Amino acid sequence: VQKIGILGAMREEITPILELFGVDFEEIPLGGNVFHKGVYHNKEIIVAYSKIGKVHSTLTTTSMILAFGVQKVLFSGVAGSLVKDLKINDLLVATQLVQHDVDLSAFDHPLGFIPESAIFIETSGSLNALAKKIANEQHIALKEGVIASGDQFVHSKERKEFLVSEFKASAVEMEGASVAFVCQKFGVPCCVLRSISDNADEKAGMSFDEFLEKSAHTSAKFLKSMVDEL
Amino acid sequence: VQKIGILGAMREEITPILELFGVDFEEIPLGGNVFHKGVYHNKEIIVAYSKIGKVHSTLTTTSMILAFGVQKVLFSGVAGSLVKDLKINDLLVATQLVQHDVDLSAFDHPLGFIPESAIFIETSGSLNALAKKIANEQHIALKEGVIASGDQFVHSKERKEFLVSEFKASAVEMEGASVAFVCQKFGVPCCVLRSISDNADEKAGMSFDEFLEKSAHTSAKFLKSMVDEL
Ligand SMILES: Nc1ncnc2c(CN3C[C@H](CSc4cnccn4)[C@@H](O)C3)c[nH]c12
Ligand SMILES: Nc1ncnc2c(CN3C[C@H](CSc4cnccn4)[C@@H](O)C3)c[nH]c12
Repeated sequence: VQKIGILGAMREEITPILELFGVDFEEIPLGGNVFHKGVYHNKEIIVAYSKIGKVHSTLTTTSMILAFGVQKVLFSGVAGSLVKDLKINDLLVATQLVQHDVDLSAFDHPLGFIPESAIFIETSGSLNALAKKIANEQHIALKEGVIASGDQFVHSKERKEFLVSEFKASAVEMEGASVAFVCQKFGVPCCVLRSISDNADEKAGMSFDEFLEKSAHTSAKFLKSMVDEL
Repeated sequence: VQKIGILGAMREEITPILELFGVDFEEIPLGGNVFHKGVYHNKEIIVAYSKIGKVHSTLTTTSMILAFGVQKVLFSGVAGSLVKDLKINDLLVATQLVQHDVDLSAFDHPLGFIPESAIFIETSGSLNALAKKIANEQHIALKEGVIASGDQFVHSKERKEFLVSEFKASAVEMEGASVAFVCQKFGVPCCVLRSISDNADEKAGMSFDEFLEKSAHTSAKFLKSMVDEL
């Protein structure tokens, strides 16, 4: 009855999700994505990785809604930390997201702003509150804050400082804003969950390669614990 | 029978299109866009502006295909020139497009490249050849070349030089690559047509404000002349 879309960006972000749910899936190709459709605890779960970045994630989210009729979207994967209290493996949910690389300042628009839109995109308060409930019950830390998304891998102190000063972001990645954006356009509740893989600095490539697997698994496991209470 | 999607980014890019076709339209809202559906010369034409930038244009193109079933997409609007021979009001069609702001160089990927994708996206050779045919019949100039798209308005000599050296782009805008990308994923022929509004330099804001209306109309008129031969 209930249909839940579950997204990662990279194949590595959904491999643990498919394993952890542990049910059979049917593969359905559409728009260059493969959607894994299964039944888990009397819900239909549609799992896919978008591929990296904003165009890829916008397309896949739109397909999930328009073609598969999902009623909620939960995103799971990894992110770069922009704040000292978010360390490798730590979890956060995005309260709001921003497209940090949007620049129409030539027309005196604030950075991140596009006409007929807004700088910040909201996610589901209800899903975020569920996440918080669960993390307290499991005795694990969970931050809530702003996630910045853009089409560059961030690995420089200069760009971190910009994201912190301009948007007060807590983490950076490349898909969350686009997924939340599409969901809000269609009135679909959305939760964006990330586990820290790196510190978005000059060492980020190294850290990301080291921690992608573990951080993705941490996010996946948490996402499943959310689905278990929906 | 035949269904043709017609896109602009800004309302100003489609105002002349609706006027020039000169038929009645029904308005259908979906995903935060308004789609104008009409019949012209025994074709169904679905006209919309996406709103600015890559997420907006990806969403709208995806909706056109998945929700409205369009069989071809023609994009019309304005662009910044990166080459001396493309002057204000001149027309070009994109032979290929690139997302110029994509940077995964931290993992030794070439600029513009995303794993499981490609730097350059192709458009319909057939539609481009039609455009060329028509422009010769009308005795108007039409260039064919690479268009670079990203989520920044380009207005600096440094960024122009980069687009020319890195991608050999002839023009810059903020939507074309995303529209062509979605179309290719779904096997839908796509043509991206632009009229020059500015030179993508420090004076670009000024020039754009001056020439948006005329350049949009020039593009719209040409697009209609294409539809008249489909
Ligand atoms: N510092 C950071 N900046 C921007 N994004 C991130 C992320 C999250 N994901 C990982 C991946 C990096 S690109 C990639 C990965 N592997 C191969 C090629 N490209 C992209 O999907 C966004 C983690 N840390 C980040
Ligand atoms: N130099 C350039 N760089 C990048 N893009 C362009 C374009 C084409 N369009 C116009 C518009 C500019 S932003 C906008 C316009 N008006 C108000 C707010 N933002 C965006 O839709 C892309 C023309 N010249 C360009």
